[PDB]
Amino acid sequence: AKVEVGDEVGNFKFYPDSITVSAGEAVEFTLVGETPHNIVFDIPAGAPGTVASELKAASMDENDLLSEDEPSFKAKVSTPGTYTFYCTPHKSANMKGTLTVK
Ligand SMILES: [Cu+]
Repeated sequence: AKVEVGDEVGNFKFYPDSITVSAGEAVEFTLVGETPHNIVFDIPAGAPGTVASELKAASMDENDLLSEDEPSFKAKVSTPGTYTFYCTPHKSANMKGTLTVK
């Protein structure tokens, strides 16, 4: 799957903000526009350790941004379920999305 992170106009949005993948299918998040963004998965209170580890590995560090230099990031989630992700700098600006893994 592919997700666009941001746009050329400066909106704090993922495009699309909902995607469905098959287990093992990578999601490639690629920056669009000049505004830096990142992507980090929410880890539910509740999630088993294996799922928490998957989600951490599928997340950028909060000290990391996509740029024209490093334009993309690839996330792989094996556990079927629905997951929410967000952008660290624009988290409060409601820059978020969902991933369903079949
Ligand atoms: Cu952002």
